[PDB]
Amino acid sequence: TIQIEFPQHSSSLLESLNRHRLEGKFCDVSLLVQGRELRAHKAVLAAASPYFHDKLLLGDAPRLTLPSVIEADAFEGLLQLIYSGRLRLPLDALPAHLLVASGLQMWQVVDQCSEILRELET
Amino acid sequence: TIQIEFPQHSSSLLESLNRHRLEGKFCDVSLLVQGRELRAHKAVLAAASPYFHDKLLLGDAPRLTLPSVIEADAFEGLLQLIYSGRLRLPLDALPAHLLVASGLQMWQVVDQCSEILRELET
Amino acid sequence: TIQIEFPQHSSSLLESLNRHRLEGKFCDVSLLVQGRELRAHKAVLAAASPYFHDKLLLGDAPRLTLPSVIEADAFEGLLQLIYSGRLRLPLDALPAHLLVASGLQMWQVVDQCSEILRELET
Amino acid sequence: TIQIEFPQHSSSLLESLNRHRLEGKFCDVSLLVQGRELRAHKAVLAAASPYFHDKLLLGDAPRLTLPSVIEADAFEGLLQLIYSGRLRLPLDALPAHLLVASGLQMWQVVDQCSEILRELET
Amino acid sequence: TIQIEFPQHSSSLLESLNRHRLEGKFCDVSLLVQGRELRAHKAVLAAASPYFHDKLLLGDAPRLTLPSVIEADAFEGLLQLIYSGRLRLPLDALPAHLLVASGLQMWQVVDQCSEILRELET
Amino acid sequence: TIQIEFPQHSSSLLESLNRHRLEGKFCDVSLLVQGRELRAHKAVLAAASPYFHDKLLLGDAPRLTLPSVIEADAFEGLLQLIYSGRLRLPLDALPAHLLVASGLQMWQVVDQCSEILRELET
Amino acid sequence: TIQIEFPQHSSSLLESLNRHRLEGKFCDVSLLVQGRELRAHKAVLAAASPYFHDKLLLGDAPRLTLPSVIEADAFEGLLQLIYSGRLRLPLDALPAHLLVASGLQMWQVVDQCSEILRELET
Amino acid sequence: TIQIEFPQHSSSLLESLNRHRLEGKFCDVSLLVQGRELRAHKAVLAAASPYFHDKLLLGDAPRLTLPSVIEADAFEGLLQLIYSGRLRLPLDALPAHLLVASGLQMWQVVDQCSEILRELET
Amino acid sequence: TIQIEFPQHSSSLLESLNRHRLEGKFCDVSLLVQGRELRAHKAVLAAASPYFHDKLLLGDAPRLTLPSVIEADAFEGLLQLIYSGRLRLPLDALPAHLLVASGLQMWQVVDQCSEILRELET
Amino acid sequence: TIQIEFPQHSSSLLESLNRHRLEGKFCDVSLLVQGRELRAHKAVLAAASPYFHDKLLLGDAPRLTLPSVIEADAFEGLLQLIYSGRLRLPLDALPAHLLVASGLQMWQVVDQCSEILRELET
Amino acid sequence: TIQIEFPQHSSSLLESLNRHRLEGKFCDVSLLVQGRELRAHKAVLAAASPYFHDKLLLGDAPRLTLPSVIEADAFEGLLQLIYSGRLRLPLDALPAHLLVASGLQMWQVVDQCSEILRELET
Amino acid sequence: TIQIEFPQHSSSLLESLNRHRLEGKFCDVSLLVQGRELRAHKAVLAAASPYFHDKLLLGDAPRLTLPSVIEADAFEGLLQLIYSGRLRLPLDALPAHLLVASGLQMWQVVDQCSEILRELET
Amino acid sequence: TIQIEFPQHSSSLLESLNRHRLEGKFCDVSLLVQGRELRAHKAVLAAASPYFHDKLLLGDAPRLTLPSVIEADAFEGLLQLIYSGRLRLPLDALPAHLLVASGLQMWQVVDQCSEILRELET
Amino acid sequence: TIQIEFPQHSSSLLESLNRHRLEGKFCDVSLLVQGRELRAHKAVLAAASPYFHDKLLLGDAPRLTLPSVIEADAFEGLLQLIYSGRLRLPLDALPAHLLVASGLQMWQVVDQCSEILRELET
Repeated sequence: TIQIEFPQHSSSLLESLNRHRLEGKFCDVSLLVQGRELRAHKAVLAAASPYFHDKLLLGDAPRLTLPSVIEADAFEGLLQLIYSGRLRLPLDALPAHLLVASGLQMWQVVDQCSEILRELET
Repeated sequence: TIQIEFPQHSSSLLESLNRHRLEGKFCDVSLLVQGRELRAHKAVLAAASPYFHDKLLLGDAPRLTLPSVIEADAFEGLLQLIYSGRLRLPLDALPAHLLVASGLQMWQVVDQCSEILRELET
Repeated sequence: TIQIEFPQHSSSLLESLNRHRLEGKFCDVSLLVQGRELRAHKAVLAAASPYFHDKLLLGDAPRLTLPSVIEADAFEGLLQLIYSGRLRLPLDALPAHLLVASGLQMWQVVDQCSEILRELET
Repeated sequence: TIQIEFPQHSSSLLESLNRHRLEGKFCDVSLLVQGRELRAHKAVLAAASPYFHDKLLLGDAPRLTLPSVIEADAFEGLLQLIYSGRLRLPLDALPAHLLVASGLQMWQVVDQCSEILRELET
Repeated sequence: TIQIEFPQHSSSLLESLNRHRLEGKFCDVSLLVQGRELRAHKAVLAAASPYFHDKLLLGDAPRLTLPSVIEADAFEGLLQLIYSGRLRLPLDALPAHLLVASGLQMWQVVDQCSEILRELET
Repeated sequence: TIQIEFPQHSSSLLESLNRHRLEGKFCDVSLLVQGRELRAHKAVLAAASPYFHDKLLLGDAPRLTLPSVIEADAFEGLLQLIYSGRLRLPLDALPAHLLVASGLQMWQVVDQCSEILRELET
Repeated sequence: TIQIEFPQHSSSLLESLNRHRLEGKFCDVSLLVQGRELRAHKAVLAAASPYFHDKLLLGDAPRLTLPSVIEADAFEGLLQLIYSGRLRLPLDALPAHLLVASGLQMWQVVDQCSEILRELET
Repeated sequence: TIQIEFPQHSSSLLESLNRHRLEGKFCDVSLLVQGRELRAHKAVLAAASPYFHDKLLLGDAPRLTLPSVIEADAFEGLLQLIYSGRLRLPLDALPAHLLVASGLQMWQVVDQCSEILRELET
Repeated sequence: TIQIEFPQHSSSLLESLNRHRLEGKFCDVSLLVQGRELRAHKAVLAAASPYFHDKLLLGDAPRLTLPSVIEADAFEGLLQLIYSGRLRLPLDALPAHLLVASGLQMWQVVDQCSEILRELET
Repeated sequence: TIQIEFPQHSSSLLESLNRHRLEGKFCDVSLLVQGRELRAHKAVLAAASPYFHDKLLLGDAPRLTLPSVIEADAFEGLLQLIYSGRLRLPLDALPAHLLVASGLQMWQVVDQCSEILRELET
Repeated sequence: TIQIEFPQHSSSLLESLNRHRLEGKFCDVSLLVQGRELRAHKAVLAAASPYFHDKLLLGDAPRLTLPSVIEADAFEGLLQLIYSGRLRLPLDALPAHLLVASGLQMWQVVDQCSEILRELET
Repeated sequence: TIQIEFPQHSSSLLESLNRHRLEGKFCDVSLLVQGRELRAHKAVLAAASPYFHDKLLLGDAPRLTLPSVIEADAFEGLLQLIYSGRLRLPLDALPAHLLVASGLQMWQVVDQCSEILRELET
Repeated sequence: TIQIEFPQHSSSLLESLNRHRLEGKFCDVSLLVQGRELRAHKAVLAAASPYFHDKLLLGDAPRLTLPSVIEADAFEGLLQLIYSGRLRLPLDALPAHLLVASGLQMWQVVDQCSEILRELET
Repeated sequence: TIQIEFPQHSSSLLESLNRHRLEGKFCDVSLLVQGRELRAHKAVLAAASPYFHDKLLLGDAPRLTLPSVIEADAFEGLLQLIYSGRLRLPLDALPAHLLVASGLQMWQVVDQCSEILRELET
């Protein structure tokens, strides 16, 4: 019996996924955030975000309008993180991003961001 | 046709429910937060919190263990707010509560807390 | 310390709960009135009616059949009031409803209905 | 600017994806292979296999019947690899799996399998 | 009404066209395989291979560079088969050729080659 | 050594090509016959007709207008024969079709048609 | 400025050419038609017939064997027409000549012959 | 018996021949005149000029160099006349052209040119 | 070895030949020019004129009738030149003589005559 | 009045004649000398030799066989002189050559040769 | 039948004729040779010498002057031979005499003399 | 000193002379005998007969008519004898011939004929 | 005018002449015939025979010796005839006499003698 | 024996004699008569006249001078008679002639003349 592992398979898959998202390829849902329309694929969002998970499980709408409180720019940063595992932002935007991240129930990211804010205050 | 309105009907009912929860009466769910057990009623929590609502809609467990990141004290303050509409806390504790509130999708409360924090910064 | 109040939180919550009851969501008790089955939530009924309160405290049955003397129409009107705060009925049906209200120990409602009946008599 | 990386994020997401495939949640395509019906999600298949990518891009059918030459068992093993990054199989089944893998255009895997077969030959 | 059929019409057309290719006449696409350039006609390749058909439908490039994993000798033998219906190769090269055929989705040929390999093993 | 032959393979490929011509897919030339525009594939026409063969060999025009003397209906019958090997026509139209065939240098068909006309005379 | 025109220059030149033909002078190509060998000049044939034009442009053979279907006598009549502009033939031989004319792509002549046949029919 | 005449057949044919000469198509002889090389077709020249007839009959050279006394410009004018039946030249160049015409033994043209020169003198 | 030269041998021989011609001795050809009969020797004419060489190689006729366009007097002057190397003529007859000279292809004489005409024009 | 002289005209004509001889062109008499047959032109011989002049005037035979006493080599040298004006020979052969010259009545040549013999004697 | 022959008849005739010539009787031609006048009979001279024969056949002059190169003494010796068949001369004069004989074409004697000269050189 | 004699020189000369007479060449006298005109050479006749010598000395007439008594046939026999040395005649004509011979003073011939006649008489 | 004729004058004169001859009177010539000397008168002989006349005009010799063939007796008989006009001879001597008469040119006598011999033969 | 007579022999001989005398041929004597010189032959005169006979036999002089009394004219007439036998004279001259006849002793003539004179006187 054989076991094969490709450590960078996942990273390549995520890069290609993000690329297609940018290319607008195979996107099946449109997200309206403060008037900004962003296309994405439902399965990845549901698998990545428990909020989106339940959202999809309960409602099969091709378009989802997010709460007005959710900032479009912060949402774009978290979407980039979702499709890259990386987040670059200005310091002053950390709270807003953090806030939205909490709304998406991303507790590992919330933990790290809270740790970073605490480190900054100290 | 006659019209009757009870402005304090809702407040009286909420107070009754709150006191019931306090005494442990008819509580049907137990919430574990960092080792702290807090009893509450599933219907009230689902009706008040979309997060709680979908969670219940998806899982009918008498006991729910919250993410370790959720602090017991902030959660207890938010629960008393849920069952009273009022929140009293120290200034320095405003962030933590806010974090938890965002996880529970209380967008009016999140807005108010963010505005207050911004006012404090100024 | 900050204090936040949302005057319409309770009313919106009661509207949502009423819709759920109609939608049959999370309803945990079935009320049989003269052969007619009407679904409702045990917690709401106990909180609203001291009669139901004690009844549930003593008996945890998913189905409750009320005495045959209780008219179905009065019961649905009172249920609409309980889950909406509103009651619309024909004048001649006021006594029956009143009677049922007394059985539910709604003394504010019983008082107001008696006053209205007295006004009609005068 | 801060940079956060979660090496086990992709693995966890893949696990969740596989679990969903198993439980039939959010599956949007049914694949018929030698009379065997297997549910899966179109986006993951397109992102993982260039063959699937093209197939879906050209045809949005909820059901896809693969060529009869594709074995159901080999296809299910490769699907497990797709959703886990691991493949365990009997030695004698390696060619068939390999064959299907070539049809799925998994060239890294094809390279590794050819190397392993060569090692067996030596 | 009359019906005329020419059984060898198709074969004569395929031989003439194959020779034209060998003569480099009317070839409209150039295939780069491991540094080797091979001229061919887009219509015949698209009509014969679904893989090539799809690639053409998606991209009208006069030059197509094939994946490095595709071996030049197997590809030239398979090109000879496509343009002649005949394939002569050494026994030990059968897997590689087979492999390429799978990438080109020649499933009848893949079946026949797998059967031949199986008989050889016995 | 193995030999594989597919008697119905070339015919099927031709059928696919004809279907494409019908639906307008991959057609690269437009033929003007008495004001009627007809789409077709240059390679098929050159391979099938030596007249059209040299015509294309000498002139790479996307549009070719045939002499006005060429009848549209006769040309459509001959094109159907070219892409199907079958011709259905009224008896009285046999001369015109024959005429066009000579211009297209279809000498087998011309032979058969001359034999048939002679048979008709007898 | 002066303008000189010789209306019978062309006719006299054609006469000289035909004279050379009958004497076999300067003929550079030999045409085999049903076993009959006929000498002729390549340039005149190419200039007069598009078929011959292309044939010569493609193949510079001193001898060209025509298809067996082409009748020798009809071909000699058409060659005489080519070299004189006049054609005298028996009525019953008109079809064959016409046929050959179509093969030689003399479309004005084909038109005239079809008109004459129609006139005979009427 | 029928007789068909196409008065402009010859002129169109001559036009085609001249056009081919211009392009260099089917030209079989190269004429060197005072160091200037001009391609042309042997048959047309022999048929048009008795001098060319004789010269060709006596010598089968692909290249013919004319006497140095023959001016190149007059020769191209006479060649265009040969292939068109028309001659345009400056008045003062009329003698030179005439001279060359005599060498080519075109006595009708010589007669007309002498007559025109005489008319100019008068 | 000795070398003897007779510079006037050729001139004396020419004189003798011309005298013989005048006396009609050994004359073997009769030239008809516009009805005028002139006797001469074929060999001298062929050696002097390339046209005569050609004509004799092509035709052994004791009598040759030249084209009517050739004037008898110009021909007699040119014959005198041929048999003497000297030509005296009136100026106005130079073209006609010149014309005839061109027909006889005496290009040195043509050169000289063209030079004299050009000098006269200047 | 003009007079034209060509000093090398005679020499060029005689070279052309001799070349024709060497080429066997236009020779009209055959001379048999000691079994060797040599072709030549009657007019040239008559003009050059008085003996031959008379011979031809009297007998128009295409073949003349001279008495054997005439040496073939001497005759060939004298004929070369006739057609060139030059004679190269060995000293010891001078008498024989002289003899033949006398038979042909070449009195200038005989005189020169006798004078040369006298110089040799001195 | 009788046959009479007179072998010395001819010799008597010859001697008589020679005597006549000597006395100057019946001589009908006078020959001028280098200023020496010698009388002779035309018939004998024509019968004996081809040269003289032709000369007379063409010119009936009572006096013939020979070329100055012909020596008078050699001619008189040769004339004596002509009228006697015998020649006596000095050795050194043999060439000159030979020469004259050749001019008169007395082949037999000319040859005899060449043999004698050859004998002398040997 | 050498002496050359040619025994058949005289006979050859006489035969040639007789032949020349037959062809009528150089005959200078015409003899009229009984109305028959016969051409001959005066010199031969004068040289052979003394009577002829005399007649010539006395009269230089181109024509001589002999006395009628001389028969033409005998004269022809004697003339052939004169020019040949041979005589063929019928026996009975010997006297007549003899008679003429006597008139011509042929005393040797008369002697021979008389001897032959005497032999006949004996 | 008177005319006198004496028929016998001539005969008497001839008698006197003959007598003088017999007497040797006035004889001026001596004739030697076969050794026999006979005197006679030159004038008579010349006047009677033309041959005599001629010979005498040619030679004034007092003695003439005749050819040996002339018989003395025949000569004397003919001489007596000359001087008498009468001839008596033996028959057998008629030829000899005839012979001499012919040599002497006596043609009247020759005619008569030939007639007499012929009469004898008949 | 034969006898031949020629009656006109004498007359022909005498006419020839007379004619020769006129021509002065063979005349050997000159007669001087009164200054007139007349040539004649001695033999004829001696034979005809006895006077002349005597004159000659006695004197052999080439010239004879007659007596002066003899008239020249009469002598010439008598000489004509001697050579003709005829005499024509005027009547009055008859005596003189007679006288001369007497001197010549012509007694027959004298007799005849006397008879004629007597006839005249009578």
